[PDB]
Amino acid sequence: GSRRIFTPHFKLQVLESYRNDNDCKGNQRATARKYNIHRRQIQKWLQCESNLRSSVANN
DNA sequence: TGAGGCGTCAAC
DNA sequence: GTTGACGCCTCA
Repeated sequence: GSRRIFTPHFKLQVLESYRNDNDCKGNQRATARKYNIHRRQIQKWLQCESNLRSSVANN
């Protein structure tokens, strides 16, 4: 239904939290819940997180 | 019973 | 055309 405006920094913020936040680190549902987003997007961004990095032009 | 992975469609 | 949103199957 929706397509909100997701920034790579946010995506990477999700992914970064997802990867280090003691609250979601290692879990996709928890990060999506904490960030109030879908858990398919974390998984999908992962399918291109490397691309997210070059997209934000940092790290 | 609860968590992780992939595909297709409409809006961006 | 690609990305945000949604479901079914399998493992411990």
